[PDB]
Amino acid sequence: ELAFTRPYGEQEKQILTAEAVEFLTELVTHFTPQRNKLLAARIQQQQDIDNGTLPDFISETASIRDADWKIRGIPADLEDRRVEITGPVERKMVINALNANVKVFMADFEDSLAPDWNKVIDGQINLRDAVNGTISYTNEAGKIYQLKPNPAVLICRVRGLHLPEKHVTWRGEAIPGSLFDFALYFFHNYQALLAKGSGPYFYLPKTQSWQEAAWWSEVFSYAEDRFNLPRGTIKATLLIETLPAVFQMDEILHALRDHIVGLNCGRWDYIFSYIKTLKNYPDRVLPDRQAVTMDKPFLNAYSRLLIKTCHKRGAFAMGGMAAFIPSKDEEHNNQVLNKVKADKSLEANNGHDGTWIAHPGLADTAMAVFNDILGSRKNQLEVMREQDAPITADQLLAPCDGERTEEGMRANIRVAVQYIEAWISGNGCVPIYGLMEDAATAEISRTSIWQWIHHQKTLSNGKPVTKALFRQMLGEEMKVIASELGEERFSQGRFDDAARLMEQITTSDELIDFLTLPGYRLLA
Ligand SMILES: O=C([O-])C(=O)[O-]
Ligand SMILES: [Mg+2]
Ligand SMILES: [Mg+2]
Repeated sequence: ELAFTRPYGEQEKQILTAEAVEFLTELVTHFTPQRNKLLAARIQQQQDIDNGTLPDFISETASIRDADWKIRGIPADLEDRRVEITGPVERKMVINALNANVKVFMADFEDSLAPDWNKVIDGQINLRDAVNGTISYTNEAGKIYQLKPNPAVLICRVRGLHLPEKHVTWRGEAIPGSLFDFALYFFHNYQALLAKGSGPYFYLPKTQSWQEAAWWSEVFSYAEDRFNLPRGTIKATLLIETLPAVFQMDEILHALRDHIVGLNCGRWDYIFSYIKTLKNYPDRVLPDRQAVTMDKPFLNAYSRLLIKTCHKRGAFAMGGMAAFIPSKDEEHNNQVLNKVKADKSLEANNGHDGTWIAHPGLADTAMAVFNDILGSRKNQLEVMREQDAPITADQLLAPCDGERTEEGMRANIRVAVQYIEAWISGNGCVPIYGLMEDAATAEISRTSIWQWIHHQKTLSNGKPVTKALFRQMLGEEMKVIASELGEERFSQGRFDDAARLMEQITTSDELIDFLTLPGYRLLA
């Protein structure tokens, strides 16, 4: 049986109904052991890379890659996804996102949410109310927020396979957060979603292998069968946002063929994963974060391969997001929108079927680019990129050299520390220096600093990057943060705890896989 570590309040009584908990228990008991074996398999596969065998395509599955076959199908309401907005599962946010000038809202339990128990439960309440069409919110000023006609299509992003949900245990251990988030969104909403001609749709993050995709396929099939739904009722879009996964896109599509409708270039997790996965290769060190842009060869190759591979199988190839926040200053906002427009134009011209935004102020820009290139069509499924030569492992793994600067290092410290401080305080997405920071973008910043220390890289000013240099810069940059935020905000925050965690993970000889793992220990 499952144990719940917190007493039920009114919200738990809504979400954790006896029937919901029975269903969750079935998924946990049927699928948790296999999930743990998958996490163990990751260790061995990384060790093989660490020991000198770089990633490449899989030998034995060549027949799958060179065969003609397609995914099972795409629901009518997922035929046009030219712009999707992402946002966390907070109540007002859900309403504003569903009302935005977009096709889809991806409600997030993952990288943009700090997974406090109350926020995960409230998130399930909010999405149920949203599916049911009744969600409403009135703020302090007495302004009421409700869904407008024709709200966006809803897709739920669950926590990744590594994340525990520690407030529910089974056999003395936290259950998988992935199963918690999936089970409850599916269970509470499948009936209403299906009744209105939609379905239970998910975004699946941080996949590393086709076997992980196969596990999801088993989870989905079990869920469908439990409630006597037709096969392929549950539809997933799967982020290719780890370096191992870019070599297994066709195998992933095949393993999830009954449920999958698309892959997505999760560029920020992908860059983070490039650093983590190639941590033991001194020639694969990435430069200042702002220099790692989608026009760089390795990233352009990743996108073009994803586009060709998805379209070969009749699946969508979704783009990602640039992470620039609109400005309240008009002149400055013009510059922001011009760079967002440029980023989207690259995606649309390459053949992506749609793109992401994380702020409604970007919707008109993103929609205009996609409206222009799509014309009378709903997507770009027909774009096969036959002009492209084969894309090879050497191309996907190519170094990407650039300046490693003191300013870049200090910025990474400031970003990582401030992100950790927000996250441990319950805020998983925060604006910093005109950029939207969530777990993946902060992960790049902290992992980059570790990488420069690990390989004893020099900064462009000749300064050797060391644990000592980092520790001094950490204290110095904390003073900068205090000065920027003011005495009240800084003193009332958790910057002491954040700096401590940052120092621990940064000066460890081993690279921790995710900052969210030790970070979770600071959550109630
Ligand atoms: O998921 C994302 O947004 C990413 O990793 O880029
Ligand atoms: Mg609408
Ligand atoms: Mg991601």
